Amino acid sequence: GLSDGEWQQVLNVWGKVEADIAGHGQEVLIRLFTGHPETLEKFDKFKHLKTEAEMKASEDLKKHGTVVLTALGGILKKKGHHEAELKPLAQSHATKHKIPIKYLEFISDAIIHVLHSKHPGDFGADAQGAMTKALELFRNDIAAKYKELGFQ
Ligand code: HEM
Ligand SMILES: O=N[O-]
Ligand SMILES: O=N[O-]
Ligand SMILES: O=N[O-]
Ligand SMILES: O=N[O-]
Repeated sequence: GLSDGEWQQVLNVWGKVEADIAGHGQEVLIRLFTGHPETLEKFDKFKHLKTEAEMKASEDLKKHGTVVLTALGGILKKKGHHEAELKPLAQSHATKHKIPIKYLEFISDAIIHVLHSKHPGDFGADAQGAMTKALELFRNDIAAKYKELGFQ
């Protein structure tokens, strides 16, 4: 797990996201979709987005970005005690949305990139370490639920 000190760093970094949740959420999804176009295909409601300009101009994409990072934020503030919060998301993403765990790796990497891009020089080595650990814990606990469900 993470140390108390590491959790404190995670939640300090998260303060950056909370100041502009829509903007961070939008950039995370754009980074995901542009780096990994196969991920766009999992969203019927974003499939029409044929260019990054269209992605940037999509108010619904920003809306979903807010939904996604709000959910993640709630999970992070549980500091690993997130079974109840994580369970339903693991279940919907495996069973309904059919999201391979690899795509959760992609979006985790996208979050790290967006933090550096929006806050260059203000996302320190210790902070990256802590946030990376938190995202790995999140992914690992989702993966356990995926295995329960036999989802690949
Ligand atoms: C930080 C990781 C993620 C979080 C916190 C997250 C969160 C959410 C939430 C809260 C919802 C709405 C409720 C639900 O259906 O469970 C949702 C819907 C959805 N998610 Fe995710 N998600 C994540 C990663 C991903 C990834 C990587 C993909 C695909 C590559 C994905 C695909 C979808 C799809 C297709 C929906 C349904 C969208 C709609 O039609 O309205 N999710 N997600
Ligand atoms: O504190 N990590 O679960
Ligand atoms: O929990 N202090 O590393
Ligand atoms: O954007 N992930 O639902
Ligand atoms: O209507 N089920 O998303």
